[PDB]
Amino acid sequence: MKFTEIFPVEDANYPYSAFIASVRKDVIKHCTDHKGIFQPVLPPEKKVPELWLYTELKTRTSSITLAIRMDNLYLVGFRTPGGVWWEFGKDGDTHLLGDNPRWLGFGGRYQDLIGNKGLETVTMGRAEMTRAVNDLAKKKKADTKSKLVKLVVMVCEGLRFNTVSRTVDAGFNSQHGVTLTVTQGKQVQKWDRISKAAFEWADHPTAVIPDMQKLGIKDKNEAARIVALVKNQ
Ligand SMILES: Nc1ncnc2[nH]cnc12
Repeated sequence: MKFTEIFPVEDANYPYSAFIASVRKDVIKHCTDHKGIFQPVLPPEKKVPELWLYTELKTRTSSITLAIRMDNLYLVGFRTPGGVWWEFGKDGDTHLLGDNPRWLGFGGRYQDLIGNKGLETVTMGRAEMTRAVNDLAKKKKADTKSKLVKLVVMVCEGLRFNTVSRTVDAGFNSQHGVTLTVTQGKQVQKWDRISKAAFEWADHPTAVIPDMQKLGIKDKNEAARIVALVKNQ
């Protein structure tokens, strides 16, 4: 239950880099040092998550609160200014949130938000993220998918990958915005697997793992500079 330092998205005086930095520091307070594994290993998964990361994003005009589960740096939902909670999911699923919330209608996976398509297409940046927040706070009750998917890569994958927090910070104030490279996306969509190989590599640092080979990742060394935070078991 750690509340994140507010991130003034519209205020160009705050870097994207600090936001991330600040958050990981918070997150890490809860990770464990595993042998042979470079990166801090996240809290172990539980059907009902224990530790949560409440990270609010505010603009000149509005703000929303992000509900992310630590165990796997996944965005479970958000909060509108008026105190309403939207959770990824359909009627019948089980809730994890947080004060009477209203199933968003769709899950929060890439296939769900933009199936068959690659992260290289989701455009991101301070602007895009400002557009996103304001737009998502003006929500009552599907172009709020394209809005969530930006925050998903910007915030969630930014927390998970150095490779993302670097390409995003570098192009955050770009007019044309910033997008990941084909390869990055693929890699980003394989967080789960890279992580598993981080464990595999702790045991056999030598083992060649075609899945990582197939992603442009040679060894545990290369993966270490890509992923910041790892997963499980
Ligand atoms: N909603 C989400 N939050 C964090 N990471 C994700 N990867 C795919 N969907 C995600």
